[PDB]
Amino acid sequence: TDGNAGLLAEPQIAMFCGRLNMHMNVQNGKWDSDPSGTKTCIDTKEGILQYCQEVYPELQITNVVEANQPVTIQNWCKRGRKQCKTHPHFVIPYRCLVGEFVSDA
Repeated sequence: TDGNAGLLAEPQIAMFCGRLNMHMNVQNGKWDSDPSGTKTCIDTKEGILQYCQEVYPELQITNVVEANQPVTIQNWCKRGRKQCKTHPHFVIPYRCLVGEFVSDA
């Protein structure tokens, strides 16, 4: 039965102003557009953390950081996940960092 956790992609978000935010589909490794069909680029770190939590509600995301590598992404969409174009844009995505909760006195 021996495992391969690496078959799951890392949770991350990517932004390009003028288009809906993208995020990594953990299960299939593809970049998908915004689940609500409405969210566009975010200009605060706190907003990006909130967005990670919205897209990955069960992952215990507690922090975010820019990824090491720039990434090319196709299929950016407008509101409603409409007028999706194959035109590529490269951006630096943000990794959604899973937190390990511990107890305090």
